[PDB]
Amino acid sequence: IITPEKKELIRNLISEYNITSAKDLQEALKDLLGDTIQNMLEAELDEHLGYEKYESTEEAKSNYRNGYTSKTLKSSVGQVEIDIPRDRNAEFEPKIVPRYKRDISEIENKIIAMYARGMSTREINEQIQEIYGFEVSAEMVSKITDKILPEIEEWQKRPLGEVYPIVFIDAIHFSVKNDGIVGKKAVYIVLAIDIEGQKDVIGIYVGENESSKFWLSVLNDLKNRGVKDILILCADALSGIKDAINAAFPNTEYQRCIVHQIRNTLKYVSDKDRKEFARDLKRIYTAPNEKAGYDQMLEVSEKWEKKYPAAMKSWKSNWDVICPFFKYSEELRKIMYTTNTIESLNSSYRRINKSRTVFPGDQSLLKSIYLATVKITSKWTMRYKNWGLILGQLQIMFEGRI
Amino acid sequence: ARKRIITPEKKELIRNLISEYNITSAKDLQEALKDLLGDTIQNMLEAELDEHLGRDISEIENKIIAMYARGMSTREINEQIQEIYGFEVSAEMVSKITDKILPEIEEWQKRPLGEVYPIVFIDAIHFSVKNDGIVGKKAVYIVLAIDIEGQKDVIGIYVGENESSKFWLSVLNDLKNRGVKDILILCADALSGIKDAINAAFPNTEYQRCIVHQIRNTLKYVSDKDRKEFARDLKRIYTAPNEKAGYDQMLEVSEKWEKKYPAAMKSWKSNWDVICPFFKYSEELRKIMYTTNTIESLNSSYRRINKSRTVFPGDQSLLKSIYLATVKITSKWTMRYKNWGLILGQLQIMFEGRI
DNA sequence: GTTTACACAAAAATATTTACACTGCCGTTTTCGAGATTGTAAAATAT
DNA sequence: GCAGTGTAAATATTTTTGTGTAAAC
DNA sequence: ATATTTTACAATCTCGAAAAC
Repeated sequence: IITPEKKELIRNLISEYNITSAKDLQEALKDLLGDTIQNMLEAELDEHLGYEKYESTEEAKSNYRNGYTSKTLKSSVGQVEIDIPRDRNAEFEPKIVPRYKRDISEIENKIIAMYARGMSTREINEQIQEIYGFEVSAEMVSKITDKILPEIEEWQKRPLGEVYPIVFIDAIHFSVKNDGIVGKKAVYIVLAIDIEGQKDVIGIYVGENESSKFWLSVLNDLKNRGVKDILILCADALSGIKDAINAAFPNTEYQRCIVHQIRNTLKYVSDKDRKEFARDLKRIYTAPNEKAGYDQMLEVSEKWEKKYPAAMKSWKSNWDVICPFFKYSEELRKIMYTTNTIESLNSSYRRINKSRTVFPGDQSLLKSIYLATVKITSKWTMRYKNWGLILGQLQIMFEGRI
Repeated sequence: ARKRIITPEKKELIRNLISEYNITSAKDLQEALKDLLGDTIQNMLEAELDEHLGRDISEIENKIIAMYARGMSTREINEQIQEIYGFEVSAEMVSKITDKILPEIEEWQKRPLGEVYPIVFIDAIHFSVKNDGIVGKKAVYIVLAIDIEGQKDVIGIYVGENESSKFWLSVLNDLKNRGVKDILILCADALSGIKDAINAAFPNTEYQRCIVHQIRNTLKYVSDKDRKEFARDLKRIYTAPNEKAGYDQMLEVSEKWEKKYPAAMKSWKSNWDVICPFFKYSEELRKIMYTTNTIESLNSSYRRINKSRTVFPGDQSLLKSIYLATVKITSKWTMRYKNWGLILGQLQIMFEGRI
């Protein structure tokens, strides 16, 4: 309190609105808000209709002002009862409060943020009832979160770059209702690295289970958003990726995603033999050449086949596709296989969808994944390290490309 | 007060502020009220802790308690309260607001209990807290029983720093002082002095090792890929019709899984003789026994309330937090069980005079 | 007279239930990425 | 088995609107 | 001439989540 005018106003308020004790101050703030809204509405009515309170009109008019209504509003202070009459001919639109609005839009964004951070619709209802006094149903949360569908439709069709050096495709499965039955559907997330060294999600796609055409529709969409050339594409073995990648971007060299390979093989090992097993596995892909990597593969397979025999079978079966990973440099392959690039997104999505399991509709799952995606990408404004050297090696490998 | 007609001398106080703050929308007035009243509310609340020598309370303090109930840190509560009022929340402030509910928790921990409870579970969770300026590890034990009416109200909470038989006996005697005479079933993980105090207080009470902790502690050793089959085998372990068939299924799964996880089934084979056999009760009770997701729900909530990495010093703050977290849920899962009549009939047939 | 104020049906526009068609077997410590507060001296300011 | 879920459809709950008359001027 | 503030300058400390025991 440094303003003398506002301090005199505060004194007039405390001596005028009968401030008594702690139980009375909240009711006094509520009635203060109500009376301020009443004064503003009376001013707006006298300015719009023009006729003052019992003022001798100069001309003979046929219109009048009469009515009685009670609008039980609610705001940040809590539910507030108020009442302001209307005009006779039912022609008066209050601008401070709309003709049917009863809430405060300053908290709608916070409701959206609460839904995005992981809280459920009923949990948001409980919290709002606890801290804000008034009740907001779960269907109100659903309407609030539906009110941002055009924002998602606009986000998924934004202008992209020209050439992306590395782009990963990651599949994550969830439970959704379709055609009246709950099933397990996979939503795919495309995460690319920009030539500036930045990292950001390109797009999200749900449905059209394991179709070669669907992948092309994704790739063509990438083209329609303005993509011309992809150098590296890391993706787990799926139905129509490898087929469609040659149909859309034949110059794109394709490699099987290594971040899923290292994670999927540790599913067979125990919770205690994970530090050592990873260490040896780390030497499998940090080998200088492909023959050294194959030899380390044989060594670790023979070492851990006694306890976990089915762990290295996937490596031995797919090593032919794992081969094109030893072409890239160490500083670039490290960026390729690092856990924070892909596993962080999956862990965050699982951490936000731990409560929500059975999404009623693909729209709800898309909305949830989009909100989680924005909440994570809001923190990826950092550049990569040693990006100049990586870009030099990339231009050396792919001449005339970047 | 049939109408909202007030003294018309407030129009000056309304108009001066509405013309100074340039209030063209409700947002302007809403952001102005907090700026004008935050310091006032802060300077008024800083005197409530001094008004006492050191009956509900104000609504703002109830809101702060509700915020502290969800498991929010002081910074989260500070942001949440600046979004409305605009002032900051200190450690002494939240400490006083939590201390103001000391009579309620002290009367709840001294609340008169029932007489005979058919089934009682006890779950222990350990945390690290600062006390008297030293960091230590204290264990809080929660006793949750189901009454003969079929309800599942929480019985009590007790914190200590010792797995000693003396403390356990003192807890049981405290429960006796609360007016309990007979407990029929006691579900508890293997601890140091459990069986000693159980035989000292209720020797006729049949005591069995809690199976929900056994399946959780045994599945911790298996891998993330060989967990579905291992779970299926354990399901065949505890869904067996008789106790000997269950013993045979346990031997089978042990001999099958000793090649990959030798130390996983060792606890089962080691403790099957002394506490494992729960197979006297019927399946209508055995299902509720091995599916009691309420204990794990409470434990998961307690883990979710651990946003404060180390709890605020002194045992009183952790006790307050655990009490409010337990009450906020138990006030809404006080509903009846299903097919409880059959279980009660089986219990009265098994325990004729209710021992 | 002039103008408002007000109880009541009737209509319009939201907020809350209801139903649904299913899902769900989980730690402790280390490290990390920032955020907040302030150490710390010293550079500018002044009682 | 008990506890959750996000939203389509369906109620339930206000607000607001037609007044025909009583009050404030 | 010294005492006071605030301010660069980070510097340290602290603190809320993913990662790894």
